Amino acid sequence: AHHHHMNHDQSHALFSRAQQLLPGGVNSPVRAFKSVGGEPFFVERADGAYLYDVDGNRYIDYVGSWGPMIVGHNHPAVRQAVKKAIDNGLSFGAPCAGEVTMAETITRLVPSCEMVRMVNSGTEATLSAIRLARGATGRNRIVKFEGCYHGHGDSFLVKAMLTLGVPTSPGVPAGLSELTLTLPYNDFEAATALFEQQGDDIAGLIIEPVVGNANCIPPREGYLQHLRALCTKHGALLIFDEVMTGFRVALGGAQAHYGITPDLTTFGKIIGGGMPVGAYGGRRELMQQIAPAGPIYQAGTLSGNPVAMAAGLAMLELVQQPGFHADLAERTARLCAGLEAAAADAGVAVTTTRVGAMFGLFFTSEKVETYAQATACDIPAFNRFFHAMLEQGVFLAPSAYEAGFLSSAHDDAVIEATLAAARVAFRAAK
Amino acid sequence: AHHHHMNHDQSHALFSRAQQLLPGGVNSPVRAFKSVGGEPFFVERADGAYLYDVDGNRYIDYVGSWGPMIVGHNHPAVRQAVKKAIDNGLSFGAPCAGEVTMAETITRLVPSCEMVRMVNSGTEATLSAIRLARGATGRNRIVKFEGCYHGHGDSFLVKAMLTLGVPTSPGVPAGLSELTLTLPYNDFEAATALFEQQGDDIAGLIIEPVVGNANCIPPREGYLQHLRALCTKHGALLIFDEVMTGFRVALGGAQAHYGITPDLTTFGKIIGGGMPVGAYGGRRELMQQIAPAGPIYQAGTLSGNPVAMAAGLAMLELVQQPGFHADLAERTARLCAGLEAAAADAGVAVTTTRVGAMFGLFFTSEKVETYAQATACDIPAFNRFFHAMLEQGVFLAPSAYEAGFLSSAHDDAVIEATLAAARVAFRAAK
Ligand SMILES: Cc1ncc(COP(=O)(O)O)c(C=O)c1O
Ligand SMILES: Cc1ncc(COP(=O)(O)O)c(C=O)c1O
Repeated sequence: AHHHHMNHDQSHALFSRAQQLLPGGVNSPVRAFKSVGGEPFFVERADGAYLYDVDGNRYIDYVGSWGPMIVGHNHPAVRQAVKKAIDNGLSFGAPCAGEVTMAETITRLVPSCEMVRMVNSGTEATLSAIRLARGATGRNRIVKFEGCYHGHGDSFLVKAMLTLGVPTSPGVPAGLSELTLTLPYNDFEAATALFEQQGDDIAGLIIEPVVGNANCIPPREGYLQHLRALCTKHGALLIFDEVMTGFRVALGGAQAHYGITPDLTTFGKIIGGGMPVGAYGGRRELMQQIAPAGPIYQAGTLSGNPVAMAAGLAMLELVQQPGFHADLAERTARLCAGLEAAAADAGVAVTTTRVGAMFGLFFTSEKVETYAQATACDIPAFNRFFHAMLEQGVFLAPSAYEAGFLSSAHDDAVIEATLAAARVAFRAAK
Repeated sequence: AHHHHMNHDQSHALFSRAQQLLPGGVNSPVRAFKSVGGEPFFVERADGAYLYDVDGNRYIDYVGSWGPMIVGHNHPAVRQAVKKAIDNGLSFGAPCAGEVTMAETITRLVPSCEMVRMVNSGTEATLSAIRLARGATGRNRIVKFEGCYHGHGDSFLVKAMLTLGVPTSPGVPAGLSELTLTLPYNDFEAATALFEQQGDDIAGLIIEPVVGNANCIPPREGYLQHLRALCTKHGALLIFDEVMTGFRVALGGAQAHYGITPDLTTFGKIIGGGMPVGAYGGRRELMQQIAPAGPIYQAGTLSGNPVAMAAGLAMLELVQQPGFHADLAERTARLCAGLEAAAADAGVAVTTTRVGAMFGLFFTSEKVETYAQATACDIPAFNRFFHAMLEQGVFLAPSAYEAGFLSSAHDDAVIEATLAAARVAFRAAK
């Protein structure tokens, strides 16, 4: 780091300027560190397992740009593919071959998708998917789950006789909010009751098949199968939001891992290799409702752009190498076990969850299966642990409500260094 | 081209595969060529004034990837900036200095913006801006104009006692559609009447200050001033959608060119240098309603990403060079005059419009000021002209309802070659 005497002078100067120019000094709320306290650091560059801030501090990174960097940051094969594409021009406004190869790859790896449509973010993917579900079924109501996050389309900015939704943000019309119904994740009986009451009127049910936006909460055995059965029984479309789980929980996503066939899936993150890229897909007959094949309108001027296709295709090639996910799932297990041991040694109660290359650390003695258990955790203790880990050179997600991520750049020495850091940081946070 | 005996064999093979994998074979509807007939070509690369298709055919390009390429395709300064950024990693998930520099640049060049927020598309920018207008005013109704296009947020997918909106797409809830009111562009009296009837309930009025999505239709003298006066009188926010006009009509946008101060502006296209990038901005007090500074929620995982910031900043530097827009405005005038002369020589009635580096060609004898005049044009004659121009090696927007674009790569010989092409193509299309 620039100072020898965790100096954050350069980040502080940038953040002070940013606060005058961007709401909260950031372009996405979580970046402002308001959940953990303090000020964020500004990043100079990222490479392998590491972030390097503008003050010269290096952090082992378990955020991975929020999921895309499953092969680590700045992977040379992804960088080479991107550099090659840049020489052809950054955007065309017309089709390119990379869009066909991308569609071939997603549909082959996630066969519930016979057809896909690229967009520019997870927000665009999910707002398109629910419009497709409404337009294909002729119904208005959408079911989502408390603790899941799908982006900021207005129909998602809603909370719970008929349990009509109410907005969670100003600027979201009340009438529209009534059409979004919210269930508790992992609650079999609540899902059954809602479909018994109004299943005929539900266009679609959207879920993170493994929750990542209330920390990492895996589904109970049979739970996703239960939701699939309710949707099929009642004529609603099952929408898996695999923006985070896709290509990360398993090569074929959470739907492969748990053996579910959704009607629609949304994708993002890994499929863009680090660049802005979303997608939605499903059976051909359903997807042919989308313009210009059918009447349901959705468009995007920069969608399918060639640099993003090249970056995502390079990452998708890497994740298809034999044993990729088994390796990362073991590394994730190793990290979680080491965190539990480090916390036990310090006398701090924690538990962990994990599915493939995503994990959750929880400040509790309970095995977390529900949003209520995630929120009953010792949030101030997490906040102290986060800052103590930063001081040890490890960047965890700055929130008790965000899953963490392993990458193939987290080699044995990186994992061990993370555990050495946790051994001290749990004692700091006790 | 690969064949010596406009072969499109390679595009045809790609398009046939794409039709099985993407709705309509495309990731954005206009790309399917359904308005003009025939099949689109697939692009191999883009450079300067030219697109090169996968069959080896070169086209002088007046689409410019729909607006971003105001300095031409593959500009070496933009490419250098992007390559430098790629070496630092493609995405961080945390703030970078480029986001601060981008905000400084937009707010300096477009001073109605004291604060901005980056997003990933024009669709995200405008759906955020209308949520901000609703949340800041406590009102529900949004006014838009027939022929303007803002992206596919559900509140925009609407058509016209109280003139309650109705959806234009399945999947868009009827209740929500009633909150969007539609006026005719350039109609002073209709705007006055709507505010007299329900101005107290209008949160925001959004407009392309120069229409580009019904071909290029400039505002009548005083029209934008009239809308500004109505909004201020009634407490509604004036939202300029400058996704297309920003940095293109003038350095300071259409709002500088016509001397208007909107309450909110949306940006895109040029500000990303070819990469997926949108923004919205306005006065600080208003923008501080946006999370995490205020309660109005909007987020984006990949927003402000460093490669996109570097590409956009490189383009914004180029467009600040002395005389940039005056030069392109003259080139645009020269092209339009040459098109009029080529058409007159062929006995075909056309007129043109232009503002800065955007223009419209119309198959009519009328000076187009209204959507009704744009739609009264000879659309089949345009379609014949489009295909004849393709055959002459010129790619115009494949729609009678899209503005065209000049770039600094359209040198004198490029413009002259375009006119030589038009001299034959107007005769083909007569
Ligand atoms: C599962 C999931 N879906 C959707 C989103 C929204 O995606 P974006 O921020 O790219 O709009 C996120 C996180 O932001 C997510 O984790
Ligand atoms: C003025 C304007 N605003 C918004 C949009 C939508 O932007 P995007 O396709 O990036 O979502 C477009 C065109 O698509 C546009 O021309």
